[PDB]
Amino acid sequence: APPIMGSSVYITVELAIAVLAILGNVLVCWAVWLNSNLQNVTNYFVVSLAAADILVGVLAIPFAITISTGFCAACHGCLFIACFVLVLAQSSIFSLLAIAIDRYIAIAIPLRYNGLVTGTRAAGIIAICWVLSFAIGLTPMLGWNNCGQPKEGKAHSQGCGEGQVACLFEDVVPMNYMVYFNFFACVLVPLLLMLGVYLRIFAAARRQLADLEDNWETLNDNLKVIEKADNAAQVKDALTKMRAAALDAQKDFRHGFDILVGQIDDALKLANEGKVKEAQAAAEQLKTTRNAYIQKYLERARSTLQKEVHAAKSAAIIAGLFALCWLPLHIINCFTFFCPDCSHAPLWLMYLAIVLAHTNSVVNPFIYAYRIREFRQTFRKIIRS
Ligand SMILES: CC(C)CCC[C@@H](C)[C@H]1CC[C@H]2[C@@H]3CC=C4C[C@@H](O)CC[C@]4(C)[C@H]3CC[C@]12C
Ligand SMILES: CC(C)CCC[C@@H](C)[C@H]1CC[C@H]2[C@@H]3CC=C4C[C@@H](O)CC[C@]4(C)[C@H]3CC[C@]12C
Ligand SMILES: CC(C)CCC[C@@H](C)[C@H]1CC[C@H]2[C@@H]3CC=C4C[C@@H](O)CC[C@]4(C)[C@H]3CC[C@]12C
Ligand SMILES: Nc1nc(-c2ccco2)nc2c1ccn2-c1ccncc1
Ligand SMILES: CCCCCCCC/C=C/CCCCCCCC(=O)O
Ligand SMILES: CCCCCCCC/C=C/CCCCCCCC(=O)O
Ligand SMILES: CCCCCCCC/C=C\CCCCCCCC(=O)O
Ligand code: NA
Repeated sequence: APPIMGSSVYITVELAIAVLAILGNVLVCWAVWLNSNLQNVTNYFVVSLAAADILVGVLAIPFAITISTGFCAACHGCLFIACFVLVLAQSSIFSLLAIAIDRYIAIAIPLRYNGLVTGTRAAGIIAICWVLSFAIGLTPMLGWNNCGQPKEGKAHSQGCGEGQVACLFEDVVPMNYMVYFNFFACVLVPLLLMLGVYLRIFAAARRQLADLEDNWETLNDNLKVIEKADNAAQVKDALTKMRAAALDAQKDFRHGFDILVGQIDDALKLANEGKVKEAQAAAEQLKTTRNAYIQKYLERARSTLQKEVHAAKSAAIIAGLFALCWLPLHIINCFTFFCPDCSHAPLWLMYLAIVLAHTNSVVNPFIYAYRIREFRQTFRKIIRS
């Protein structure tokens, strides 16, 4: 069949993806620029990720369309157009890992987060990560390439000049680089590290939510212990544990905890004097403080943790969708490399895996719109105005 037919389908789909990747990701950048509620460290990595996706539309897709022709090119110029997408994928990986780490610092050490993670430090990390992405993605230009063993028969058949090759990705980029270096070391290891970080985020949230409920149950159980106590010593023992728990949870809400600790201290002083009935009556006053302050604190803390779980799930879905979209091309590369007795994956499947990898540059704006109210409302305001 005339090659122009299948190539026309591939090219049209690539151009459609390029348009959507540019539109959605420009909208993400626009939202962060205009809305100060979206201007935080986490979202500077989101913008770095959107910038890599805009460049997939502006540059990697025009380069992929050019490469699909197998046009004659100077081998090192061919390597640049073949490898530029690896720089963007590597930058995306560093941005995804930075977002996971940022979310883990936020849940594990919230009191130290604002002092540790600043916009100035994030901007430096983004700059370093872009430099490292160029070094990793363009490692073939440094000499790990097939330019020293050109396919001269293919170059002659196409009328290529001296020092030129038919510019085809698998002719110039070594598969040992694609599998061991690019895939195993630079993609799979960071994705497994991201998986580890997300597991730790969810475990930390689960433990912190369980600790909020345990402290609330302990306060209520100890009030009953005091109510059913048969002497001042049993009231004292229960108030001693309550005072320690109140101080541990204190590490309008500050006023509430001041009242709580004070009321426990009043009851404890009475219990130390052998005044069981007066100590039990003083301990009953803790219910007023629990109802007016402590319950509100517990609800607000639980709500905050639930918002962090929801935000970490949104971030993990984007990392998982990056893995889903890119794994097929990497897995095909593993078959090409490790199974030389296997027929190469057919050209239609190679085009499909490339298109799927490109589609990853369209999806993040949709995940933000569906899962993040602040993005959704800002997108609505930009589109309306
Ligand atoms: C700021 C942005 C938009 C600049 C983009 C510049 C791009 C399009 C340029 C920079 C380097 C260029 C390549 C350098 C060398 C060669 C080898 C030649 O035999 C065929 C063209 C080819 C493969 C060029 C294609 C276009 C190219 C990739
Ligand atoms: C990431 C998730 C969705 C899993 C994706 C698995 C894909 C990439 C797998 C599943 C079955 C695989 C194919 C199974 C058999 C062959 C025949 C062999 O001669 C070339 C590779 C080829 C054609 C494989 C390419 C990769 C393949 C298509
Ligand atoms: C956690 C998961 C997603 C990590 C990725 C798993 C990858 C590395 C696995 C999944 C399936 C595997 C392939 C399954 C079958 C074959 C055919 C064999 O003749 C050579 C190895 C090869 C080609 C394997 C290479 C490694 C492979 C591609
Ligand atoms: N086998 C291939 N693998 C890859 C690739 C990128 C990341 C993981 O695998 N890209 C490929 C091919 C064959 C063609 N291309 C490609 C690369 C860049 N521009 C167009 C096509
Ligand atoms: C080859 C073309 C150029 C490739 C590199 C492009 C890099 C673009 C990066 C932009 C992301 C910026 C995100 C915001 C950083 C923090 C802002 C700040 O706090 O000052
Ligand atoms: C989540 C990642 C899952 C990855 C699954 C990868 C695909 C697994 C299937 C492997 C089947 C390989 C069959 C190769 C047959 C070649 C036969 C031959 O030509 O000699
Ligand atoms: C938004 C600006 C950047 C996008 C520009 C898009 C340009 C058009 C798309 C494809 C690149 C051109 C492909 C050239 C193939 C040359 C093939 C050959 O020489 O045989
Ligand atoms: Na990306």
